[PDB]
Amino acid sequence: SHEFQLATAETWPNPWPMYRALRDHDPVHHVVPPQRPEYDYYVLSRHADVWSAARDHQTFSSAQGLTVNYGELEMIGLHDTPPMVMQDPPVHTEFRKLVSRGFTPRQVETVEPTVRKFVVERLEKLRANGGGDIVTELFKPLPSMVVAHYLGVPEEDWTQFDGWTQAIVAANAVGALDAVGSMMAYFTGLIERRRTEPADDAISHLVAAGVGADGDTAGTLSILAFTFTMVTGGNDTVTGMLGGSMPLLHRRPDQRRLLLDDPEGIPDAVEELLRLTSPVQGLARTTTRDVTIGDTTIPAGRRVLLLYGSANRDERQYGPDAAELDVTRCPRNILTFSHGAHHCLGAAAARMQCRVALTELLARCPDFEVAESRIVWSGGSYVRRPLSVPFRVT
Amino acid sequence: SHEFQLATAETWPNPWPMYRALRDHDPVHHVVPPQRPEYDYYVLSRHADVWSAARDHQTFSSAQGLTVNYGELEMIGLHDTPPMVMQDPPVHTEFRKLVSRGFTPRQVETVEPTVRKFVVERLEKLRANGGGDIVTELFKPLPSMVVAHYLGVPEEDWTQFDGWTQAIVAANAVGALDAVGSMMAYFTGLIERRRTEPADDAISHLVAAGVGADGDTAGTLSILAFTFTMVTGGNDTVTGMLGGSMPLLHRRPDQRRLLLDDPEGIPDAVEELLRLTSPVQGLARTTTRDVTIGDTTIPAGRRVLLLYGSANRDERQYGPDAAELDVTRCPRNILTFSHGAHHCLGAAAARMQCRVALTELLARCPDFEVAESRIVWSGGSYVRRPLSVPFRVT
Ligand code: HEM
Ligand code: HEM
Repeated sequence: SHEFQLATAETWPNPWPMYRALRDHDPVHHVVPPQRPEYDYYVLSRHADVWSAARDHQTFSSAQGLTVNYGELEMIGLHDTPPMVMQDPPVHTEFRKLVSRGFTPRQVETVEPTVRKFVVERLEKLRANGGGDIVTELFKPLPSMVVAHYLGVPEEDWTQFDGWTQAIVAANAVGALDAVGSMMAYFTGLIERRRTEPADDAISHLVAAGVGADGDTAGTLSILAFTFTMVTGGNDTVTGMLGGSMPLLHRRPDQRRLLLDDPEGIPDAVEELLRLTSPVQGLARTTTRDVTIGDTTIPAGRRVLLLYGSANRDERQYGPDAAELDVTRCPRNILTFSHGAHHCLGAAAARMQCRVALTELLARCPDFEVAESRIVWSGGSYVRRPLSVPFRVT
Repeated sequence: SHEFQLATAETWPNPWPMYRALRDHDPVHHVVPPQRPEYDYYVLSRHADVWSAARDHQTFSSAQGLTVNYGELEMIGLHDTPPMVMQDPPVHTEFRKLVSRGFTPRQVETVEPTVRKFVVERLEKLRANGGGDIVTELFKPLPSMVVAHYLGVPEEDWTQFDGWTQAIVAANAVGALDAVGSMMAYFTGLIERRRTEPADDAISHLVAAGVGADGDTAGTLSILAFTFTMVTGGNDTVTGMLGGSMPLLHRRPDQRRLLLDDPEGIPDAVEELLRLTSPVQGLARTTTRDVTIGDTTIPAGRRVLLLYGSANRDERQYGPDAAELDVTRCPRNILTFSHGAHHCLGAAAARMQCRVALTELLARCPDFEVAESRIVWSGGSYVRRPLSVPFRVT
């Protein structure tokens, strides 16, 4: 189909033709669901429009939620302590300033050796076995460890924390009461501990800055909400980047050759893989005013889907070859991590995971096979990530 | 309709004819959903069968959930720390023994004066106004205060705790992430405090008995799960009892007269109101073996709905007048609180709330009007409770 529809597990394999039809024939596309026309919304598919809209938080607000479902906030129960990703400036600004103290080059650097050691252990296990499911074995557990690091979870607690993570990621994707309860409970204790034993992580930084101090329960709640944002934001996305890169690399031995011969080209290659996988394929905003983009006026009060995945594939920005892998492309202004106020805090951490995984795949498992038709994609309309990528090595 | 269907807001007004058709023509009724026949289940509608099945936890297990939906436990996320209501003996037995220490006559007696003071304040406010919505004003907030008492929540925290309660009750009925997180967070702190400042409540008793002691995180989790059981079990049910009693009393001035002339008959009247309102109208079990009841064999591995609401209206147990209010009936072996291992821990607390509310309604607002067709019932197929009961007083 070339007709717009929110993605499902069955339609994630190849949304690209549908994106191209939108970019070419209806860049400001009005969706009116036949069964509930009251839930109409708009879709932005071009790079220029998505880039500008992401930046313009004034006009395009995050404060009513990030899906095209108008009942979202009440449906999930996120009105009273909205996560930072559903806050507009100025509310968003102070908390983002404080938490950013846990997202410096230091925090990416300190976990890199742990990432590499884990990637190596799992890839060697897969190699010895002639392959296996690289998602369950590596691409799923890896990002959970990195989120744990950023939350200052002691290494000894990583296995327990991963249990909760996986339940929440599954429930969030498209149902995790024990996990959401156990986690919010665990973090209550960790926050308390960080009052007297602060480290360099984001939770320690929030506590040290006085968030939740002197009976400010709302502050403590904001820290807890941040842990949920981290778990829901830093896991399935990374798995989508890592798993989604596999067929792209497999089908382009010329591109693998470039990186085998020049491993120093791997950071640039990571940008290209991020552009093409765009794990967050789209997120919504709500218009605060009527806004005209080209020949269409979007009314105030409607949801607008920013199709990062299409923006990243826009021939107007990247050329007629936008749909193809070119590891030397050095794409700029990618929308994989959005743009503006909410630009992904974990961008450096995601880039580091991609770099280490790609480096070790080429070094340890260079003769590998992926069957694209055997990939199983997760349900859910916003994030594109595989549940399984069968993987064979010789 | 007289054809079996799970109840909705629209069908809660009058399920009784449908129950009677089941009792008379298909007491062991096989439901095969046309759209998903793989989700077939059975319904028990007679008192004798429901009484025996509730008692026989061996044959009729709670461990797979309490609804007729086979995916229930994973859908809600309650596998890893199953609540006590979804535990079978022997697992269920120790925890129930420990927590029962917080459900003695002492705990009902200590909160009664607070209940009465609140009922009085709200009824006087309604009287002064010539009526209003007795659900929002009284029948909703009251049971939340009583659950707070049983959880050892300090009175100063009751307003905050009610906020979370209402979100969870709405989400549980048929979506409360901030509430479920804030509550599980709050209780983590309260449990910690009870380690050194124990009171006579159920949480204090669990902590004093060593549940969660010495790094036993699973124990602490069980206490947290119990708070959720309490919030989901002790609120909408009581509101259903109180609100559901209103039309029954209104339409029977002879029955009100009996209690105006003999207020000492009110405890017995409460049993009759519990029988007719049966707020938990049904809950499911799973068969562990093939079981024959009359001419029908229920296979092992299927859900069986125990229709407490029909059992309570069974002419075979209560007589041809089973459908009618008789405050002097003194019904015995009611199934309002089930029967056997899981018999409602809050039965005494529910009975006390009914008694106080009924006593004060007759004393303060005896000339009152309820329009049954104006009552709005909550969605959800298991608990029958109004969201609104318009109420007028002269
Ligand atoms: C390839 C992997 C990732 C992708 C594609 C991705 C994508 C995004 C996007 C698109 C946003 C902005 C959302 C919007 O437009 O409304 C965002 C925000 C965010 N991301 Fe990521 N993310 C990734 C990995 C991570 C990781 C690993 C972490 C944590 C270590 C993380 C933490 C966050 C946080 C905390 C925000 C909220 C920032 C704010 O609202 O100010 N992300 N991410
Ligand atoms: C009219 C009001 C109430 C009704 C109709 C009701 C009904 C029930 C029923 C039918 C069960 C057994 C569930 C099953 O068959 O699987 C139960 C269990 C339970 N109820 Fe209630 N309940 C009411 C009020 C309360 C209150 C006020 C509290 C707390 C103060 C409470 C706490 C509990 C608990 C903790 C259990 C679990 C017992 C166990 O599984 O061992 N209930 N209730």
